Amino acid sequence: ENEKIDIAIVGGGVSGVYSAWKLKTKYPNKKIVLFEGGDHIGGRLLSVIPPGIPNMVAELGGMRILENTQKLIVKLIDDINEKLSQEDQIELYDFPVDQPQNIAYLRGEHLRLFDFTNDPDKVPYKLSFLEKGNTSGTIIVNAIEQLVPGITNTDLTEEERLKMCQEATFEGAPLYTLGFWNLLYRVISGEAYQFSIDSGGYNSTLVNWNAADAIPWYLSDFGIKPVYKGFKNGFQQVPISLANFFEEDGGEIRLNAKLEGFEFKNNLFELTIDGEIIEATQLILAMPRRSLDLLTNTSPKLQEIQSLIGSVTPRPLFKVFTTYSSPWWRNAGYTDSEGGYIPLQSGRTVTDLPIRQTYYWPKNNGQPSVSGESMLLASYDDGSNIGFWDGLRPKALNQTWHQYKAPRKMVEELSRQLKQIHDVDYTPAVKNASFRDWGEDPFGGGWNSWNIGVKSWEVKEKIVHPIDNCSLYICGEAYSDGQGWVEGALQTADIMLKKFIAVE
Amino acid sequence: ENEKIDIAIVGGGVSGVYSAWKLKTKYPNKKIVLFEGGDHIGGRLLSVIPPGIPNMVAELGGMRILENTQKLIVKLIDDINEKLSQEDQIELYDFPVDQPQNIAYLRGEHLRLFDFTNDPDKVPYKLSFLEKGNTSGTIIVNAIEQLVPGITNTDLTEEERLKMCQEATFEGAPLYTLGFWNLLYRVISGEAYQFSIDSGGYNSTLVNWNAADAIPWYLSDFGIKPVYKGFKNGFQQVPISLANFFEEDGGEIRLNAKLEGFEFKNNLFELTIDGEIIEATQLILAMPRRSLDLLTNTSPKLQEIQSLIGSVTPRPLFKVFTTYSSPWWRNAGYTDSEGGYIPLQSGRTVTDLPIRQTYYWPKNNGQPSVSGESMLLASYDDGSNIGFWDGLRPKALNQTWHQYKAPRKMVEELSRQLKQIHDVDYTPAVKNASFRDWGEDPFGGGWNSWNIGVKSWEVKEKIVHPIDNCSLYICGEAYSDGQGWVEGALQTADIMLKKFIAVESKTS
Amino acid sequence: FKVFTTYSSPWWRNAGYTDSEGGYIPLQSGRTVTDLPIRQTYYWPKNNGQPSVSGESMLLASYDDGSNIGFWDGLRPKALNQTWHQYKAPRKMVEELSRQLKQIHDVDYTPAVKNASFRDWGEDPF
Ligand SMILES: Cc1cc2nc3c(=O)[nH]c(=O)nc-3n(C[C@H](O)[C@H](O)[C@H](O)COP(=O)(O)OP(=O)(O)OC[C@H]3O[C@@H](n4cnc5c(N)ncnc54)[C@H](O)[C@@H]3O)c2cc1C
Ligand SMILES: Cc1cc2nc3c(=O)[nH]c(=O)nc-3n(C[C@H](O)[C@H](O)[C@H](O)COP(=O)(O)OP(=O)(O)OC[C@H]3O[C@@H](n4cnc5c(N)ncnc54)[C@H](O)[C@@H]3O)c2cc1C
Repeated sequence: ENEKIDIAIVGGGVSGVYSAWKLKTKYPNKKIVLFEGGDHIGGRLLSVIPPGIPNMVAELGGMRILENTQKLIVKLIDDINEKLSQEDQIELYDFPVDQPQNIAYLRGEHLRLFDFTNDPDKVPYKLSFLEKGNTSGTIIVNAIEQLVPGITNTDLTEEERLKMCQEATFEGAPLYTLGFWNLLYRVISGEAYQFSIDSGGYNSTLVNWNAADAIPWYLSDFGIKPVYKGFKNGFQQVPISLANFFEEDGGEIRLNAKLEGFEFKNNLFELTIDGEIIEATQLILAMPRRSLDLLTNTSPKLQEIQSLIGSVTPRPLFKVFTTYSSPWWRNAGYTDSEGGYIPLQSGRTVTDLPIRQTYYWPKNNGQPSVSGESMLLASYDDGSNIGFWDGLRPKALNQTWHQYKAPRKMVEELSRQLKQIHDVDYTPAVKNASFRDWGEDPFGGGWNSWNIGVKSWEVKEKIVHPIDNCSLYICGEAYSDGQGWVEGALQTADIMLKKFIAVE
Repeated sequence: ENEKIDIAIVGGGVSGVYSAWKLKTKYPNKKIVLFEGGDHIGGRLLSVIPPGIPNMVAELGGMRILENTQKLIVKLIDDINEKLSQEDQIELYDFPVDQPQNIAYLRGEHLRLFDFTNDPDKVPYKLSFLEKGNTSGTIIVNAIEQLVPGITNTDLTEEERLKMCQEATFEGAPLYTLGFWNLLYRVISGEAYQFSIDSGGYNSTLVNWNAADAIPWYLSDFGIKPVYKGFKNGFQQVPISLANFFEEDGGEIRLNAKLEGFEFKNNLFELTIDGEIIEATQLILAMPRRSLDLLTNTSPKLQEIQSLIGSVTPRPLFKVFTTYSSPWWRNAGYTDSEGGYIPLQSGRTVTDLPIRQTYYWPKNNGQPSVSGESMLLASYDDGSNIGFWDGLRPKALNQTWHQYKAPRKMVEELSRQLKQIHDVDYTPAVKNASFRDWGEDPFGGGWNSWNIGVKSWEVKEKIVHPIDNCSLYICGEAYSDGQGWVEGALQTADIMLKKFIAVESKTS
Repeated sequence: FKVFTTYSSPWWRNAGYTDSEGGYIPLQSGRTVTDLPIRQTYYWPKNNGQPSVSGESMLLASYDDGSNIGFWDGLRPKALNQTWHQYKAPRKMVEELSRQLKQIHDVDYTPAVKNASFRDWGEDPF
């Protein structure tokens, strides 16, 4: 006879373990089990210590927060830290991106980021009278101000801008019916759009997704002077700590426990897990769209809510890290007008090559690596660039570097491109390499974007509890206002928990 | 009791109707039914007459053949024409692409195609010492010669090149394990690659697909001086005529008959179509990968051959046509050094804008439209460009223009870009517009490409009859040597038919 | 100093150019020069004087004199009456020749060197 539990939570990412923790506190007498199909808690948070670099943490998934905007993740870090020992405290460090000396290897030209404003004739993009001599940030924020006048006023919050975008029209059409790429193309040159792709480092951010959602999202990060923090001991400590709390409080976690499908019979969820049936009175799916899509053929209730599930598009992201006996990139700085050497050593170098983005990985205190065993985020790339790298394939953390080891041919092509980007013919050998392709099942993407014609403000409220008189719940980054962020996952966990507590 | 037939053929594209025609001739006493889920025969061949232009045919799908290379489609046109009346004959016309006066609007600069070889300083790409002053064709063919020495020798056929690629290695690795984009990146600059994307008109052709398959495929079209023919009365006449022949010969066609799934029980195929079960002793799926993927959840036999089905990737293609009261583009030609005017009027203009490719649509005799109601293939685009157009959405032929009508906002953005491309502030209003997005189910793509690490020469022979002692057959463009072509669909139909005739009993 | 290298194909022929009428002019006979230590590279003729246009082919990779010889030297660790193998070139010398040949011909990839031989005529007793 079948195992019977009160609350089944499927998905061991941050929203799943956060939800488990909250629900066990709210309902201490309920039998709550969280099921993860993979071999570890964390989902798209994957923190690994590089071999030979005990004071670094490579972030194959999520790596930083906007501490000034993202109140939920900042508050959760405090909620975790008030329970952890002094030894275990989560500590943040300042996370650099655009230092002026960093390289932009664009259309075969070696630029420094300061060339974008200081030497427009050198920038090999035919930018217009208004665009010329500006960063991608400046060009896109100004484009957004032309499209939604008043939106870039710095006195407004993300929430006030999201509201303005919900009521805004463009040539008589509601913003939620229009595409971000379509609208940007009305106000910037094709060359400004390509410059913004290339030098901004991302293909997926400027795609034709929902303009009403894209505009406030863009303004709060990639626009107005984004300020970031990283995690001394890895972002993944957040979900690992919440899992630990849930288990201390009498919750149960099952790893290697894939939900294969579920039926709703006799006012119960019948979950098929490892060819066994488990009965639960409530089911919470803490998982993105692709994870819901994979369950749909064996889960009749998901077949009833296709238009809700289909309201976002998964956006693959790819990261690969490489390590070296020395930070050889530091030799690709320059000599200033007073004869002082300016080292290349922190933040991001960009390129239109498939590498797209290279980070000089900081020490766990935020300081640059100036000597000894050092690390690149060799490539952080999206869009059509992922196919290039894919074709070359043949307290405590809970995953090792070795479990994500990169294949040799992929590493050799990375080494070739890093050399062309930095304009050197010799670099010390790669010692270690790891990678993650977040386009892979069950994730479908690193982030998920609202589709054109969707009203996010309706879908996000509906999909947390999508069928009336049915104890089915959904949470995570995918159907949030904070897409591409842990903040988004916590936002929808909070909306879902509020509904769950009102109903059950 | 369930309806019982001998041969079920599912898919009313070229390979399906060709297979139906051949099999009914071979087995006149068998009950052969062809099922098409859509409302018409043709699949990715969709020919429509524009309103106001009775002497034109817009090709929303396939539009031309390489008459010198593609012996199967040339022979099929003869096989069709030897049965058609003089009135109905299929007639071909010469189909232009690169005229030297045509525009390349690249990185904000207005070029003519002759600038690529005549004025390299004007071409806004930082091409290397060896690349500079050349077309994309020249750069990529030379890259391919560096990668597989001897392959571009003009004495070789596509078949001899495919063989060389099967035995070739690159740095000790078999070619079939390597990616086309990865290898091109070893021999051309990033700027030459982007120049080849932009000016060559296509994103999907230069993706990281199987190098062993991509190289000979590239050489036979986009490389060595590609020469093309169009169809006076539409490519779609080919599958329509074969359907007609099949029915005259006693074959049956059911339209609006979507196969929902099939089971194999008691040595029969049980086909679920419109909530009815039909029994068939042989089942032929004349349909691409995505169509097989959509059947897989309700078809246990397809679940057994996932690695075969998964051996290609669908490649979306998008086309939208616009019409005007006059061919306004002809005013965007130039005055030669002797004061003669050179009109812009035939072949293709290219851009890095989302339009990507614009064709000055020929009359049904191949001649340019020089006055009166005229047509563009306004945009023929692929890769990330399709998302841009998609987000703006809110003898006889057998489909109308109006069934594919384009929405206003899509048309207004096309008009904006056409104006920027041609460097004009005014054009006469669009009268009519039609489009097709071939990324949509059940097609998944306009073409399908062999994946890296696949041995095409094994999969193409295996997948036509993928389970031993099981009368399941597959044909079409998707698992062919001629991907992106009617030729490929006929190639695998012929491989499939040969296997079918060797294996199967001729009885009822 | 002379050093010869062989390849499965005459890859240099791909470093010609397209003339003003669209005809390809192959790089395939005589000498390419440089101020790099290679100094002189010959596209080695067949025994009838005709260029090698396909199959196993050979460069006089470097024919160099003066201070250039020290650069190559520091990388060291009918019938005819001597064999190629008796003058075999060491790997590190060959890898540096390959690097320079690539920079000279403006290519990032060439098929691997199959065989290499050299002679330094500054040596005793000459
Ligand atoms: C490359 C990358 C960079 C990012 N950068 C940042 C950043 O810097 N800062 C930031 O804040 N955010 C970032 N993010 C986003 C952040 O990582 C995510 O938004 C968040 O981690 C997702 O949490 P979630 O609760 O939605 O679920 P997920 O993390 O998606 O977890 C869902 C879980 O459900 C499981 N599952 C699915 N189906 C089943 C099933 N049938 N049975 C059992 N288990 C199942 C999966 O195995 C998975 O573990 C990044 C993401 C990626 C990929
Ligand atoms: C934009 C575009 C441009 C092209 N250009 C050219 C060119 O110039 N020249 C050229 O030679 N080729 C060209 N091609 C390719 C050519 O059109 C195709 O390769 C060829 O027509 C495909 O034939 P097929 O037999 O594989 O089937 P398809 O045409 O793919 O037809 C398959 C059929 O199966 C049906 N089907 C699928 N699932 C089911 C089901 N469950 N039940 C019932 N029916 C089902 C579909 O409705 C469809 O009609 C082009 C393609 C496109 C899209």
